[PDB]
Amino acid sequence: CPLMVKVLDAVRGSPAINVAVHVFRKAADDTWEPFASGKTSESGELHGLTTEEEFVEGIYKVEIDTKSYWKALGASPFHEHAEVVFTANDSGPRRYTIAALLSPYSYSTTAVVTN
Amino acid sequence: CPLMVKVLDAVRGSPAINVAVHVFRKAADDTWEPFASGKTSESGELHGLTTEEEFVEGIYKVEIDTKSYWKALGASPFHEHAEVVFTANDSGPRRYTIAALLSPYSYSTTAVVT
Amino acid sequence: CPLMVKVLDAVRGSPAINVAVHVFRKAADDTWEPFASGKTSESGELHGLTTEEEFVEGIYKVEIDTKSYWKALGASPFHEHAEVVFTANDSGPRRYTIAALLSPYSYSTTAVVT
Amino acid sequence: CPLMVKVLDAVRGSPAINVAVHVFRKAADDTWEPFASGKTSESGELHGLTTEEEFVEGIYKVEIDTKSYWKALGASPFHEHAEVVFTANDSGPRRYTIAALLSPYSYSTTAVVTN
Repeated sequence: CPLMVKVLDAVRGSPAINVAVHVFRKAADDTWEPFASGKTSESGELHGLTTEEEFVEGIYKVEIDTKSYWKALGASPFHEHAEVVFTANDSGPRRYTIAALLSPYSYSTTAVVTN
Repeated sequence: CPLMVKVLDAVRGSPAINVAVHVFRKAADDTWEPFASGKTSESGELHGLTTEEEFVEGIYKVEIDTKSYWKALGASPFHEHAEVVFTANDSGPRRYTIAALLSPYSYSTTAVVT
Repeated sequence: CPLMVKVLDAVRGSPAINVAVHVFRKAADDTWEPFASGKTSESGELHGLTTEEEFVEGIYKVEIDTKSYWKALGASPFHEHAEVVFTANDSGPRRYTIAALLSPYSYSTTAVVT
Repeated sequence: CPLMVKVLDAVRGSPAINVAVHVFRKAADDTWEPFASGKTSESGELHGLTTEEEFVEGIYKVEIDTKSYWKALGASPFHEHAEVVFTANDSGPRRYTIAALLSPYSYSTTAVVTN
């Protein structure tokens, strides 16, 4: 599994469950084409998004929408979207893990490249 | 000033100077229309992007070009930019300050409204 | 002002007002000696904690009392405070700005030196 | 395993390996007594810190020192220490996971309480 995504909720302190996450790859003319997508499991992770064969170097974007989310402590009209754009490079390690921590008016994201 | 941006560098514990920032607004046909852009000052701040009249209601995307910043420092960054999409002025005018904290493999963005 | 503090509330997208902050300095016998304290303003800033002469070289601990802040808003916080320990003025005087971003179950702290 | 600790490196984008992490519990007179400690594994995690029987409600502190760390991209005289103080409550979920993301002049931490 070359690309994994982990989503956490910063106000409830739990995994972000049943959250839709989309992954796009940049096209030649600079369009974003759909690459892979799914919904986070009960541990806030999303596995089997792609395979080693399909995941080649290029520019990818991981998008997470927090609109539906939060009827928890803080709802807001902000409608924040996490947008993580990065370049997959065959030079560094093989496996990537993208983590996103969500709040109503903020979000942080990190990348852990192992193996 | 209704829309300000502030960038901090968590590697050298200083403001992020000369960073390029682009702001887009979502068009009726789902495309992203250029709205405003500029670069941060020596204090890491970017003011005067737009005015009260130009900043209408809508879905905006703020892109901070972190890759160029880290490479010009010798670092090997993971991300192309630090981005965040949000809805603004949905209930009349408000003042926004988007603040970003940067590291080679991580970043966060926060909004302070009015 | 050589030591400033700035706190932001990521839940309501505003500065964190009236937040208590304590600063300690590590004593020769490893105990933590009270150094300065105060509360953030309506802008979420705390200035005038100390002066250039009082702020000597040493290991300081800045504690932001987040629990009291979240409970007074009705939230159920995880942490007692947001804390961070660091070494200061080890190479002559410098100006520090510690900025903190708060959420009920998470927080970050960043330092901007001179 | 009631209390787990995960440490990540924000400049190298990898798990923080062989990092010493200490856990203290607050004593009656407000002293901090040693509770548990160890060194992060090759995946940046630390397991088997304590047991359900030993981990009762109270105020705990998880400390991580970044002094030795970083002969990686950015070394600094800052000598930052992550200090995560929290109260364990038997009301919320049973398992706690404390995550810490380190940088030379900054750090963020989150808590994920499950089950």
